[PDB]
Amino acid sequence: GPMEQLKCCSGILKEMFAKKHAAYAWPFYKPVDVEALGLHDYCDIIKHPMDMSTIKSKLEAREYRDAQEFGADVRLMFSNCYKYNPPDHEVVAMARKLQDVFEMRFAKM
Ligand SMILES: O=c1cc(N2CCOCC2)oc2c(-c3ccc4c(c3)OCCO4)csc12
Repeated sequence: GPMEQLKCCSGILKEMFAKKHAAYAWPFYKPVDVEALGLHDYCDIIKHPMDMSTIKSKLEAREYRDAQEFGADVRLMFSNCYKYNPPDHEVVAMARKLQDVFEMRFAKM
């Protein structure tokens, strides 16, 4: 059922926030801050920013109908990072490490 799916989405998001993953998860906790980080082209390139705290807020107000809408936002958060940055940049490697954790749990839901 859609309800149990979304309980499971909250548990996957919860694990993404856990200390175990903080070494590569920490950039994706909060919305990207273009002023504090000096990314003047960011809102030009990324038309739909996404982050873990926003996904948690959307979850906690059921904006997600099912697991697939949740997953689309998670992948959008990773896509933005892949789209915006050189593929060799540190933050891309970190997003990849976190996505491998997400996709494993998402597949086994
Ligand atoms: O796509 C991205 C591109 C980049 N950058 C910045 C540095 O390297 C060059 C370009 O930054 C981010 C971040 C991030 C980075 C640092 C933080 C942060 C968040 O939040 C808490 C304070 O420190 C998250 S996605 C992302």
